[PDB]
Amino acid sequence: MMSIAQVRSAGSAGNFYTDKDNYYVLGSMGERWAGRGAEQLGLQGSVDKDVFTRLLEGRLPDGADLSRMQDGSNRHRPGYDLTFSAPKSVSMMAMLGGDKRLIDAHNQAVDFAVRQVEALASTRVMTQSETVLTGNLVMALFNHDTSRDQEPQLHTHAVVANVTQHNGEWKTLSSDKVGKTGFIENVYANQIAFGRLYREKLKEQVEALGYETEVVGKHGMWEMPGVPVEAFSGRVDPEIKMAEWMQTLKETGFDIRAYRDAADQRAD
Ligand SMILES: [Mg+2]
Repeated sequence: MMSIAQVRSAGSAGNFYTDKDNYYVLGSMGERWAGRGAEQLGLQGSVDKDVFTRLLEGRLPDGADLSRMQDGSNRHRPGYDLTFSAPKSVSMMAMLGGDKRLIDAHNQAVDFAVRQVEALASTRVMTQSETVLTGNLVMALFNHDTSRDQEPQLHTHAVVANVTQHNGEWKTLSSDKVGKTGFIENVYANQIAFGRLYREKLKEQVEALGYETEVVGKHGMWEMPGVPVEAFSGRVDPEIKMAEWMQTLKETGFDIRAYRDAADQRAD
């Protein structure tokens, strides 16, 4: 699925989205920019914490500045956090099964979704105020491993900077409580499709890897047949959590190595 939340605040977000703890299992962030708006800014590859924060503050590298300092605070909304999560079976197989391919898959899927999300990118202008599309967003996608559940959760944080290039000028993103014509309003009104779109592209890449899938919930919600999913349901130091995880799995008798070869053969 794809959770939707508003970023707390430059500093706040900065350290959070990169706190190595949120990704100790993975060992890496995987952070890369995204969006026509990001490539249009020369932003490519890894993410510079500072660039990211300034970006959240509303200061682009382009030189444009949408920050509105008012007695210490900034009245410029940072952006929106789109979190795409991977089915327990996969998150597990990806981080505890030693099959990095599944992580790549996860990424690719998010990318395939994030675009469609980008398409809805809009801005406001009057003539009366109206919402005109743009087709671009600036983004920073980070990968985290655990969840509030303290369970493996290969999930990416698609942080959409609250800026959009329209007619040259960098204006803020379309907001509109009323007519729900705002970019974010359309995001809310497509969460299932986009969450499904992300899962759809993943169930295809995984199956091409030789893995099978099964429906477990509505709108798609599937899981990899046979993964001890349940051994991580019903509910410090990252390292202590890792070991725990490793231990909890060995005490299931699942044959990670075999389940893998099982697939390698089934496709190849
Ligand atoms: Mg997180």
